[PDB]
Amino acid sequence: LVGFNVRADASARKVIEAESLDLRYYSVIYNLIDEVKAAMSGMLSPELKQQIIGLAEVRDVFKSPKFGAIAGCMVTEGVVKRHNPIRVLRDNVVIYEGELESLRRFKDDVNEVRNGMECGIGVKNYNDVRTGDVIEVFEI
RNA sequence: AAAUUGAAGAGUUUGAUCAUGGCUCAGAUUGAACGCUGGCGGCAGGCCUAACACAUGCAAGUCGAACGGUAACAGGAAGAAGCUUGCUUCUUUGCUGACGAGUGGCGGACGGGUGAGUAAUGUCUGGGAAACUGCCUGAUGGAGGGGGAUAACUACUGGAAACGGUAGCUAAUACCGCAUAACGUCGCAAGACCAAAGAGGGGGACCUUCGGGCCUCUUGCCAUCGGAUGUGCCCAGAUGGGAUUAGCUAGUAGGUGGGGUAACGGCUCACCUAGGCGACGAUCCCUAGCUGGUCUGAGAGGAUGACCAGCCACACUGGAACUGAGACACGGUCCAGACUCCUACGGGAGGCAGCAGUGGGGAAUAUUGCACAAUGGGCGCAAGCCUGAUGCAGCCAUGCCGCGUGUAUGAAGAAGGCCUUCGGGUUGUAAAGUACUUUCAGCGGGGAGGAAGGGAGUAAAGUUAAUACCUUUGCUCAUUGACGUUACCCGCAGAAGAAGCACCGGCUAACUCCGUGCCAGCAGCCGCGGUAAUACGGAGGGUGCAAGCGUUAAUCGGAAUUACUGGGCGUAAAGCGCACGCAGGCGGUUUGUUAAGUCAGAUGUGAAAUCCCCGGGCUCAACCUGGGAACUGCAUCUGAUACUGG
RNA sequence: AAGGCGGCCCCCUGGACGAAGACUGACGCUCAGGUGCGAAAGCGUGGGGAGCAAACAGGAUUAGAUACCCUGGUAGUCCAC
RNA sequence: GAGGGCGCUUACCACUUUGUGAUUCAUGACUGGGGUGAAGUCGUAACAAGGUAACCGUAGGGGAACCUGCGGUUGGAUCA
RNA sequence: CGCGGGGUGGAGCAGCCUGGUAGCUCGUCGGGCUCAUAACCCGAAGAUCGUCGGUUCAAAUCCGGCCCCCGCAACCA
Repeated sequence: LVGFNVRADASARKVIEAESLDLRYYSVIYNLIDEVKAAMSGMLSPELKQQIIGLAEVRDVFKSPKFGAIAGCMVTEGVVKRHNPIRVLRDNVVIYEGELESLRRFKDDVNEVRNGMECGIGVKNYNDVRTGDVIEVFEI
């Protein structure tokens, strides 16, 4: 609720103060035209990645009851993290996408795995694990 | 003579019926809104919502006959000059007609606004006793002799403003002693004690210190007892709902005494008693200003409390008192709160629920108008001044009432439209044509009443020394209307500028075609819509209203559907599963008594307006108005004693 | 009084009705609130438990059959408070 | 001197503050049942003796209407 | 090398420690009921009882191997 020039009425204050709202008055139109745009710019929710945190290739799949699969991995570059989103692609095209639920090496279940260290991975809603594909994890 | 001498039912449950029972309609009414439409006038009505907030103007002043007075403007004047020698401009001085600022008096407690608060320091009805009461009024007397101040003003000074600080100085009907003092207050009495003010108009001998004395009348001042009006106080009844609120109460209820008020009083305080209220509804909770009356109803009732009038309460919110006869003050003061405005930043200012007007809220409610001419209020001896009271005007079809938007003639009855079995029917005497009228609107011309008074003179009476003055009453002269372009009357032009809205299936007055096809849509209730739809939508025709017509909202009616008048509970809604029983309601029969209930009569009161009856006035009507009747009620007294109660 | 009460015997006890006459002298009727009673099922403690039978199990029927029918069977049905 | 004013002081009391209760209005993730809909799915519980007479109270059970037990009612057809 | 429970007819079971012609369900094919179908009812088909050796009168049921299915167990990252 904006005005070029306005004051709040006695009956107006009661409503604005009660429910959650915003009262902002602007002397000039330029300060207004800028912030409305600002409101709009914020509205946007784009994730374009998005730099990769780590890239890993999976080999020798294993079976798990909970996630349905565990794909053995070897990190070639970067560091793999738990809650950071991943992009699963085969032959340069993305077969599947998601966010990691469990990162586990052996029975350790460490939250982080560096490059050139044996690593393990599993995710829900991923049916088919094939060798030769590479999983790309990226921070946001 | 008359003055409540008045009362309707319909649709819808079923295949059909009767009953039961709700829903719905015809009616009146409205401070209305919205939709379509819209010519004039008279009278009325107009923020129902936000007791929301308010810019600006205006809404409370007035008296020079209380007072010192001049600063404005107006004259006048010794004396300056305008001097063109009677015309004059300015320097002066309140000399006076007046009058800014000031003291003083009376009014700012009325008039006007609102309904927040209040189920009672309210209202209504009817009564009480302990009181005050300006202005106006009757009665009887005073009105003597003094004193110290002060605003204005002057000088110095602080502030942006609001508004101040010093010291001077002065008047009075400002203020205070002193005297006087009862048919006054206190007191059994003896006694004791209390007030005040002048100001004007005119004038005969008489005269001064030329101010006046003195003469006279008007007016104001003081006291006391009254009248009238106003107000305070007390008691009884009535005046909303709720028990899904049953207990409430320490100034509480009373007593004594002191204090207190204008006055009675736990009004207040001390002490004492332990009461007081409550199921006949206390306490608590919700809501609300009360009435006359208004709307509805045959009535009894139901609903309601704008406009008019009476009472109350409030004045931004909470609290407080000061002044005053009156206020705990609507445009006063003080404090606190909320809020707003001004500021030179240090400080100031204000309160529309007065009249217009603005923002806001809302479906919705008007012009920042004219005039004090009339009625009425404040001040004044008056003249007069003030009066958003009031009288008027503007806006809105908001309502009521009136009138117009033409009258008469006009036929095979045209054209067009609509229906039709293509014969004709209809729109329809409707239109055109023909004469004719001119309300209203337009335009010119004329012209009541609302005006009574007040002003100069005059004359007579009462006054008085007086023909003055004063006051009353006659006379003449010249005058006073905001509305206003008034009402109304005459003239001119031409039918000329003036008709829309809803409805037509039954209830319910009004029927057909085409389009659509369980769609689009209608619908107060039943219920319409799938190929003939009088129910949708258009058309033609018709019905009902008419400057309105419909829709919505709203009260009562019909509703005997809360049934007092005036209903029900076996099977329709409704007998507690049964009994005992307090309170309560009701109670057999005789006598006497009582006389509360009940009945009778008398008296007072029941405001006016409204309603109703018969009249009167605006061309009629609405509207205004005279008189009556009515207010079915309350209270006091006196009776009656059958019935109820004791 | 209603709920309800049934073999036989005794004990304690309430009410109803009739006959006759005496006594009291309106002591009456109704009853919001209050109090008491109140089938069956159900609840608590402890008893009791033949028959019946919610639940539950099994056998059948049926398209299904958490039922109706059958074989069993716990609470309960019985006693005291 | 008397008397007054100011100041101080005491009483009453508005705003205000603190603690804890009561009550009422609005609103709340979610959840319960209720009402209303042209047509949907499952069955068929009631109306006939409705194919196990129904209903009332109660208790237990079950997708659902319901079923079952106990007592009560007739507002049960047939009685041959 | 590593646990569980099973192998009977087309499919799933019962017959088990209680060793003497293997019966009970769904399907299969017929028959019956109906106007007809579903449903239901009468019925017949259908077997080295996994496969062997042991053991015995006769062992479905008796033991142990070969072997298979399921069970969780596991490919437990």
